[PDB]
Amino acid sequence: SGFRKMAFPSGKVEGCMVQVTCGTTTLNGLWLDDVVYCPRHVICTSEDMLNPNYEDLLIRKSNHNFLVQAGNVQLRVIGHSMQNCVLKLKVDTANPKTPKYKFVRIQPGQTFSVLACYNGSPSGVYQCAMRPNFTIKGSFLNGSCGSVGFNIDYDCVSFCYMHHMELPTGVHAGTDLEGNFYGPFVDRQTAQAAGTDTTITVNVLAWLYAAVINGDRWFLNRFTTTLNDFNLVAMKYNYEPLTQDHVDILGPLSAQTGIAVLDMCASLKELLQNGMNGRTILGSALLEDEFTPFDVVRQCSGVT
Amino acid sequence: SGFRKMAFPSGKVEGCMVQVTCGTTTLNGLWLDDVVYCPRHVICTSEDMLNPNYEDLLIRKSNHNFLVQAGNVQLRVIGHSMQNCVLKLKVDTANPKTPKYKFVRIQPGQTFSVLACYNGSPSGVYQCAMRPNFTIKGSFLNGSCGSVGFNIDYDCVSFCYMHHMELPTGVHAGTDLEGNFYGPFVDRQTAQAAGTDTTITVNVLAWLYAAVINGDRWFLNRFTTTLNDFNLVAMKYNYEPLTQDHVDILGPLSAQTGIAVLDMCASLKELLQNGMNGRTILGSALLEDEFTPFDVVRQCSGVT
Ligand SMILES: C#CCCCNC(=O)C[C@H](Cc1ccc(F)cc1)NC(=O)[C@@H](Cc1ccc(Cl)cc1Cl)NC(=O)[C@H](N)Cc1ccccc1C#N
Ligand SMILES: C#CCCCNC(=O)C[C@H](Cc1ccc(F)cc1)NC(=O)[C@@H](Cc1ccc(Cl)cc1Cl)NC(=O)[C@H](N)Cc1ccccc1C#N
Repeated sequence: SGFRKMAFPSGKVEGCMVQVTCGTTTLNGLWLDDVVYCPRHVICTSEDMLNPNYEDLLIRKSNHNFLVQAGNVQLRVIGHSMQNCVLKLKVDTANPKTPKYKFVRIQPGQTFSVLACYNGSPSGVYQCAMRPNFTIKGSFLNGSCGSVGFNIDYDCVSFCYMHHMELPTGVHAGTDLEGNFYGPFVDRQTAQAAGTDTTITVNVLAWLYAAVINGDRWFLNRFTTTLNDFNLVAMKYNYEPLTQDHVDILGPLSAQTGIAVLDMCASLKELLQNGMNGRTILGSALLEDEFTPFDVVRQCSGVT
Repeated sequence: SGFRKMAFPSGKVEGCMVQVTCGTTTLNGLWLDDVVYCPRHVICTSEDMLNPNYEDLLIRKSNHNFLVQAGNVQLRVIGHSMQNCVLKLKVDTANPKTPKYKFVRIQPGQTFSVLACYNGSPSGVYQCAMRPNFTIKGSFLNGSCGSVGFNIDYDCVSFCYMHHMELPTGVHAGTDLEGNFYGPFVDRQTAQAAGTDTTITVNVLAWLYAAVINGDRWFLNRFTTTLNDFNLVAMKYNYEPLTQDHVDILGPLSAQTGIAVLDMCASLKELLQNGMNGRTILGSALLEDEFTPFDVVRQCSGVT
């Protein structure tokens, strides 16, 4: 029993973190086989960051302008290329700690673990969701750029995020591992705004199912609702519309608890309309939306 | 910027997790140099668990009654001993992945990371505090026994917890790595109750300092209070008394924000008396008490 924000074990990713230096700028890189992946703004100065032309800045660099450190051992760069917003540095040594891995680009509402690093050295691990507005509410200080997000599936590491920048609101924006930003953002030091966020409805429902699995039932009721009437309420409270694909994803948890999805929607609706009234759910005084249906199944038991 | 429940990177501990089997009972073990550490109730049957005599049960066992698996490779047990509530199994192979490490017994209110494992295989990582009543609010399923809690300091792994059991309330109890339980608990399948818990005052204050560091100020006020008048309020709301050692621990955060400790106590008092009134602090609708002063400094920047 119990329910915690749980990250994947980070060891397979720890053995891939390196430090990349170009001029005075240092950030983190990801070392897989013989290629090091990092944000391309490592090739920028403070002046270049205002409005950079990266093709221009990179053509002015050679392999020896880049310093790669793995532990204390320095790696030799034998080639370099740019792919979207990530820099690829070919090195002379294949990383012997390279896990089985894939690059995947995730959908808003999916979760992943972040291994926050500074100067190539892992400092901590936490759980994140990709918000509907394509930012993440991370914990990142200067020098965290190049930290990656990932999921693990049977010793295959699926990398899905690389950290690039913090926006004026304090939230964070980055790319997939092929350098494509999540959301409309671009890698220049201009003030960019995220669109207004919404609550990840399917995740709030998964977490309500987690609460039932752990014996929390005070919020349930006998009422049920329709998909359409619930979505009217969702709109009113800035919740993502609930799709039928989302109803179907919640199937396993619905069956394991006996509570039909649209039955749980009536409880959420009532929770949205009446608040918690001082009570808590799984130790929280607000509705949590950074657990997917998959996260709940993985962490919870197969029996209530 | 940002503030997350952050665990230590788990890789150094991942390379130490093994599976220990005795009869039909399997749980997790910790493999350091040539010794495997695990809960002693691995030598129990379902019948033995009601009221075991462990010296009796262990004298009836030989080395070959214990199966140790590291990955798929089986380890050979060449000796065994009991120390308090942990079993020590000597094996023929020193763990080549043994980190620099120490065993430490922590105080209530301190935090640590848990690497939850099943059948010797790590499944996830999360942050925990030792509650004042010497339980932890973990996330543990059957088979998690032997999972360990740890802190990391400059590549030294300080192990401080081994998981043994879940109590009727759903919270969890375990030992230090020398087998001494935290709290009054014993390792038999009787219904034991934890004492009533209290809120970790010094940690709530550290977290309020975290909020200021991240630009959250709506809860501050101009009032200050005395240590004695605050402790009257603490008692009323089931908060640990605040000691002078605790005031002094909060020194660095006080200086970095300019807010004196007893100044922050007046804000906490007002928060305790008036509630949040719908607002949140670092994304939470209640006062968080599982971040130590040290956790806040480690995760936050040196400048507000
Ligand atoms: C609550 C709350 C808000 C608190 C105040 N928040 C900030 O002051 C962060 C601040 C906000 C901001 C945004 C646009 C601006 F015009 C001016 C300022 N963001 C940065 O200064 C950007 C500027 C930048 C560099 C490079 C590129 Cl490609 C894009 C961008 Cl936007 N620096 C970084 O993101 C570092 N790579 C990494 C870094 C540095 C410093 C602090 C954190 C990080 C991280 N992580
Ligand atoms: C909300 C809420 C509460 C929900 C209901 N909670 C439970 O049903 C857990 C249940 C509560 C309980 C306590 C005392 C009893 F008399 C009877 C039952 N606890 C267990 O069944 C103990 C019994 C036990 C075994 C060995 C020793 Cl040494 C001591 C103890 Cl007490 N089993 C374990 O702790 C496994 N080692 C590991 C394990 C098994 C199953 C589930 C979780 C775990 C873990 N982690």
